[PDB]
Amino acid sequence: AAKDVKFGNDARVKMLRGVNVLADAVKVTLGPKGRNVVLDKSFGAPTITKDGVSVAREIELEDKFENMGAQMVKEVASKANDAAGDGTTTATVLAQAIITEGLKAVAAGMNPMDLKRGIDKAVTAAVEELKALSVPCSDSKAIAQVGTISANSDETVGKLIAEAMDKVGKEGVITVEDGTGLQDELDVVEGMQFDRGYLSPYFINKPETGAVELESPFILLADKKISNIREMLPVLEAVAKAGKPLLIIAEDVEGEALATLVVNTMRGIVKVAAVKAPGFGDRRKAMLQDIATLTGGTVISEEIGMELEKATLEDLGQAKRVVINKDTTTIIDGVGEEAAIQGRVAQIRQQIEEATSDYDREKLQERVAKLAGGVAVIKVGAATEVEMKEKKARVEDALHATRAAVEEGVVAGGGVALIRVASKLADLRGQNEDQNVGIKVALRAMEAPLRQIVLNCGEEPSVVANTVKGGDGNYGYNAATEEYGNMIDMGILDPTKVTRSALQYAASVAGLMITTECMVTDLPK
Amino acid sequence: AAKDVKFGNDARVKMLRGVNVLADAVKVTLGPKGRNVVLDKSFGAPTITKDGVSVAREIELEDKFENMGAQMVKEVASKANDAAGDGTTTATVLAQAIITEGLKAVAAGMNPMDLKRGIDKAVTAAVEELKALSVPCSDSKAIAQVGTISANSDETVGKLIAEAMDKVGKEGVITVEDGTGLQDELDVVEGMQFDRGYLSPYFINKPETGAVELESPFILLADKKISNIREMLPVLEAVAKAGKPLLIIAEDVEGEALATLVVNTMRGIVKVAAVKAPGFGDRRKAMLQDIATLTGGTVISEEIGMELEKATLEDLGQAKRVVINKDTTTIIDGVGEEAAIQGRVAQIRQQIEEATSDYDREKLQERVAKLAGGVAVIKVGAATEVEMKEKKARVEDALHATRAAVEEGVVAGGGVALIRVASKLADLRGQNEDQNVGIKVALRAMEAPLRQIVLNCGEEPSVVANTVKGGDGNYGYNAATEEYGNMIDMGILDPTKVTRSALQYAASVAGLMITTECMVTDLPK
Amino acid sequence: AAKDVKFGNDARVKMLRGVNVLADAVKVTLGPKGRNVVLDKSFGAPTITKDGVSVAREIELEDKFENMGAQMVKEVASKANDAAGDGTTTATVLAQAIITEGLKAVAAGMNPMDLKRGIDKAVTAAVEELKALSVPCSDSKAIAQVGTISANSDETVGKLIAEAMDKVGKEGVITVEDGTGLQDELDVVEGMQFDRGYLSPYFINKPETGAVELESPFILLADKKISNIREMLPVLEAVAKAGKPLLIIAEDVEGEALATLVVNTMRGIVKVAAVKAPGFGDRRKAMLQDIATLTGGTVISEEIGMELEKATLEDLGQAKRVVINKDTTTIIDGVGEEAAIQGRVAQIRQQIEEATSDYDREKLQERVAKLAGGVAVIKVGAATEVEMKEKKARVEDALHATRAAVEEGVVAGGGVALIRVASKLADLRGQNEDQNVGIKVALRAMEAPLRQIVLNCGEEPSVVANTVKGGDGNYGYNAATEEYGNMIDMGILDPTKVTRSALQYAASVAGLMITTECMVTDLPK
Ligand SMILES: Nc1ncnc2c1ncn2[C@@H]1O[C@H](COP(=O)(O)OP(=O)(O)O)[C@@H](O)[C@H]1O
Ligand SMILES: Nc1ncnc2c1ncn2[C@@H]1O[C@H](COP(=O)(O)OP(=O)(O)O)[C@@H](O)[C@H]1O
Ligand SMILES: Nc1ncnc2c1ncn2[C@@H]1O[C@H](COP(=O)(O)OP(=O)(O)O)[C@@H](O)[C@H]1O
Ligand SMILES: [K+]
Ligand SMILES: [K+]
Ligand SMILES: [K+]
Ligand SMILES: [Mg+2]
Ligand SMILES: [Mg+2]
Ligand SMILES: [Mg+2]
Repeated sequence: AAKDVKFGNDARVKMLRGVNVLADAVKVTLGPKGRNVVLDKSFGAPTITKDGVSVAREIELEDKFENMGAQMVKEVASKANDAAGDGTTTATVLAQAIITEGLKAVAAGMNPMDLKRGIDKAVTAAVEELKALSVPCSDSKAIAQVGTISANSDETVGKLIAEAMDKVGKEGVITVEDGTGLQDELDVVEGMQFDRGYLSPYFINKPETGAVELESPFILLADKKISNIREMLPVLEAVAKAGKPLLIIAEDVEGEALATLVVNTMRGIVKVAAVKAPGFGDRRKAMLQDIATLTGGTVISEEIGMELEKATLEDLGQAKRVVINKDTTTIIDGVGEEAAIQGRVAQIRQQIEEATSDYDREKLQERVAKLAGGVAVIKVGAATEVEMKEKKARVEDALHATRAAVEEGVVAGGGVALIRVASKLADLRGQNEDQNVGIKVALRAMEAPLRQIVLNCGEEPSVVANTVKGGDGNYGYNAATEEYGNMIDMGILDPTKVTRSALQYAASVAGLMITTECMVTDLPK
Repeated sequence: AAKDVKFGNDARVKMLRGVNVLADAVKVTLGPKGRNVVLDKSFGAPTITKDGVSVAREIELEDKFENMGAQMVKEVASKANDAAGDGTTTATVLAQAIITEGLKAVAAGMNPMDLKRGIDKAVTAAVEELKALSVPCSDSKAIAQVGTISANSDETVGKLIAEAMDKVGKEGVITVEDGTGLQDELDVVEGMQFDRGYLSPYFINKPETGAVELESPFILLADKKISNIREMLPVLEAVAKAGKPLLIIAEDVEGEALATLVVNTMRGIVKVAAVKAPGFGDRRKAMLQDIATLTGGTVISEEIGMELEKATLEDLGQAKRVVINKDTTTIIDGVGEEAAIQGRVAQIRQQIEEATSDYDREKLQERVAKLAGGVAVIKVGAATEVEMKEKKARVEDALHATRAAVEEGVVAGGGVALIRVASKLADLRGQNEDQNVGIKVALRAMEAPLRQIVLNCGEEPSVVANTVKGGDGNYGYNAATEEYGNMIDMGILDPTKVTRSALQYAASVAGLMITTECMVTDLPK
Repeated sequence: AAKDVKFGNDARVKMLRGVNVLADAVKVTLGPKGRNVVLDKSFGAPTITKDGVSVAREIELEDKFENMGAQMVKEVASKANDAAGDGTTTATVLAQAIITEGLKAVAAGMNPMDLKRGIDKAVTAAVEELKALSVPCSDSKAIAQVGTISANSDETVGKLIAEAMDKVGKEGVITVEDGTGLQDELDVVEGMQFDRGYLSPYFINKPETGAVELESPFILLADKKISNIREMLPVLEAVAKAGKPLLIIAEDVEGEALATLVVNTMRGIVKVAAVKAPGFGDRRKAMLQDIATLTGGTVISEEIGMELEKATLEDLGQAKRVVINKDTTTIIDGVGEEAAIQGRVAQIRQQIEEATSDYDREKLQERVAKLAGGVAVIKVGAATEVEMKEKKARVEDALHATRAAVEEGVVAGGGVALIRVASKLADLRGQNEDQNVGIKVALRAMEAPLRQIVLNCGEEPSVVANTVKGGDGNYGYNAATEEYGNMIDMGILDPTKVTRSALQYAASVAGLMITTECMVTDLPK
């Protein structure tokens, strides 16, 4: 259709309008005392919320240019959260401020690339300063403590995290599940976690966690591309009985087979999940055979001349639970017999011993760790169902943030480590006087998280940031209690990965936003 | 229906509005440091691009005549890229400059024909100057260097290309495929490349490459016109089993059979591709018999009285891989047995010895080249899949640019070769005061590529081109590094074919652009 | 429904508006250097053309009456082209000019019949002078020269055409077909050409030629009216096998059978062509029997009482090729055996010897000439198929123009012959001052073809016509090469039939609407 074409600043003004609408509706919730937003529903009582994510998801703009600006900020804030694990509203504040400063520098008629260079060098130096302020969180004590902070001072969650850390390793596979009574059960079973997510988005059945969860599902151990549903009618019909789900793990499942499987899923005939087989080429068949060994199934490949029409449930591997994430399929307690798994582990271990290549050594180490270390199974015990589910979700959140704490340490939260970075980087100067202003674009806009936190708390952002500036290291301000101090002591920590990803993605979107010289959109007809 | 009939410069101005919208949205991305253009998507995250082609694709104008000008200029820029292999945004800039100058010359009330003559003679002399400055790139070292430069300083791609042309000749068939692990495998198999593409656009299944690729496909060696589906149904039914594709290599497939095949394709019943038999008349059946020999098939001709109703899989030829381009079907590793290949090669070599006509002699040489020279197969190996695919794409791009470099040599890139040409053609005069203007219309577009490149780089284009002029030969200005020097020294090269085709098609669109005295289009109701 | 009734000059102004729009869009392309017309397309790059016919075709006007004027002026231009063989733009210019001044004179109030009389007498004297100026092209030398000139300096085409007239006679049936290699093959086979075209437009399978072409077709030799499909189903079922088309050469086919056959054609079940039997009454039966003997078929007539239900392929006649034009069906190499053809020729020859009526004997000579002279087959040989097709098209064009030259001689081309005629007819006086103005209206438009040719060539029409007038006989001006001289020397020839038909049809349409005093159209709701 006919396109509405814009160039440079006419794009930038409306994109920044989208930026500012999104961030203004979002940031009113930043911090422990965020303000209320009443997001309408088509019927009945609406929802009053104090979270930036919730308001952000309900922000849409009828104008396409403002919509593009809002979306490009929203997706990059999501990127910051994803590489971060937290700080979506913090990342939104960072993004809006840095983007606004960069664009307003641009609209003066001044070089976009020099602003991008200055902001980039500022954010690199800020990452360096945050890393210097980063105190590592690697031992089990700091793991549990950060698990409490991320779980809102919930100590039992930190204990479960550390116990899984000790059982399957901190890099090991950890899953938290439903319990039976009031007892929290953590145990290690023969499992795996290979980086292969759902092939089609319609296979997800649990919106609460956003992962594919199946109870006693058969897994399709097919080492070939799936091209005809006719290969699946016997298998699908066999799975249809007894009310048990099916997992598809294969080289690839083509379009019509995916469509038929998805149709069978919403229509309630057969519940089936499809993910790609881990690895590719030579490694894919080996890892699929490892999956078969851990799950007690048979790999179906055209190399052995095995056809999917002549595929029964025995060839399909079986597990107690299989968890499929966005890009990860975790098979928990595969019914593959223990001695079979251990014999496969030993065989690939002699493969390690015969591995004369460093890449072969590393891939075989990964394979043995995944096949033998198993998965950490956490069961949530509670009196009723709701508290069980909510504490499971809290365990998930604390695990996610503690993983970032392990990866990169923690810094004093509440934006005060960012105030440290602003205080420490007052000396940064760029290759151009245009680059210099780009540096202070990232610097002042990085004390903005604390400032919006305190503003939402109803207190004064400026005196808080200034008093933190008077302090040093991890000295800061407790916004919930409206009291200053070092928030290592008063338990306000943001993992260094969180803030680093937030600032880096704010810089990335700002730099992409600076050098935007043309715009195209559809006509609003 | 009712038509919008216009004339002359009233057409030309809407033409030029289309030209200028296209070029303004496109050229902001020209050069190594192109600026960001954010292309709207109807949903979610928009697309931020720094490539002129991507922006040109999303340029549409609601008015009929502006979209008319934009479409013909976009098409001619595509022409320049196709006869060029690169410089799509460069060709767009050149076309915009020459088109605008010629149209503004016409609207003054002065003859289109003499502008055509002057522009044509200027562009001929400019091609002459570019050829004179062109340094041949035909030895292996310059081939590798140019493939490296076009592959963005990637030597291994150029080395694979050089090995492929060492194995099958530089005129031989070079193909790149997926590998198993991380190794680059180069080998030669029994295959051919005949200039016959897909019969219908809906047979393409890989939008990334825009070619029809099938794994172990059966080919329909029918030396007859295809008119009734009743001849085709048994073949399609036989192909339906085992999930293998089908290729149709015949004289012609009529509308209804092709439509039925296309229906089968999107319905997913049978994946079938149809291509025309190479050659025509007497040579077509001989080349089809060669295809059968290399694919181990049987030619089905009405001359021998063979019908497609009685056509089984045995009569169909088989190859490991068959690649169908836009106008080229390349058979790779046809199962036609090697001794059969050598026997057919010996027979056609005897025909070479018995060839008494130069046309028949050259047809026999091209047939022996296709049959026995084989195809060069380059496998791209990588640790993962995404980098595997991007390395394959970079190999394709370096192949495309290196082929042009071999064909016509290379010139100092960055737009400085055209600056050389413009400086050397300051002496050119036309046969008229008007024809002098036509020359200056063509000549002044020469610095425009460099100038847009440097402007997009955020730097000044003017004394850049001026210092290029002060320099000699290949001296110029490095745009990405913001430095001066020599392209042959600092490695910014553009094939002579690229720039020659860009300039020639800019001239051609200018000539058609100038001399148009009437319009027809539908009413905008 | 309600009608919009209009009278006289208010009709003539809408006439002339359509006339002038059509011709102004058409004539910008007249001559060897016609200007471009970018016919804006619905999608993609628009169509750029330098032909008056092409611009004429897409000239449609939203108002009923302006489109009306465009419609009959386009009609008359096509009429002059068809009765001419060339000069669609010349006819358009002449029609527009004579219509314009005739309609203006009528709107001035001067008599319609006297304007018509003066214009008619001017144009008949113009035809007289053009005939006097026409130099005949009857010799094989002039035939070859005219074929070369009309084929744009191609002597090989002229030689092939001359050989065709030398082998089958210039009144014989000449058809050009596809070649096998590079050899131009001329041969004679057994066929007739009878002035009977396809019954329905939907049977045409070659839009490029606008004639129904069938390869080895069965022909239905039914000497009866076809009203019920129930007689036609068995014939269609028999023809459907082996993928061969059917020709219906019958007395009459009513609506139901024809519609069923047409539906069968677009549905792609059976390709069917229907042609009326040549002649009427008694002669139709004899000519159908001649066709049967030519194709080895059997006449199916109700007089013998044989029906189409029991009509098999044996009763159907067979020919190697049957060409069905708009009002002509040419059967080429009918499989009717040569001795049968010669026996029928001898029988019709003795009928000639027994003929006692001049009309009867003339029909007898027509029958013997068509049956025994056969059809001439010319094969176009070329290295590639596309150049083969364009050479075949140029052969057809040179054939038509040479036939026109043989029919009415040749005149000095470039539009100088009408200049000669206008110079010679300056003395022509009418029966009235109105008829003198009627004479002057046709006289002045004579130089308009040359003037438009030279204008589009970018040169000076006035000085060209002046130097033509200063010269004598065939002295003129080369518009493409920008040179004066004798047109016979520079090989610029137009058939006298072309210009005569153009001017005569221009006068016809002008005088027709000159005498128009009422007009009705439908309301534009
Ligand atoms: N009591 C507190 N004092 C100071 N800062 C706090 C306090 N509680 C939370 N914060 C800070 O506020 C931020 C939380 O903001 P929030 O509204 O949760 O946005 P998001 O959901 O995107 O993280 C964290 O980065 C944290 O450092
Ligand atoms: N470092 C550099 N210095 C000077 N010129 C460069 C440099 N890098 C690329 N170029 C020039 O920029 C052009 C690339 O422009 P590009 O954006 O790719 O347009 P297109 O896609 O139409 O080729 C090339 O012709 C090359 O000569
Ligand atoms: N070199 C030339 N010099 C003068 N007249 C020419 C030359 N070439 C072609 N012509 C004239 O131009 C006319 C061609 O017009 P054309 O565009 O074919 O109109 P149409 O399609 O209606 O015949 C011919 O009648 C011929 O007399
Ligand atoms: K909050
Ligand atoms: K670029
Ligand atoms: K023309
Ligand atoms: Mg948070
Ligand atoms: Mg390029
Ligand atoms: Mg003509």
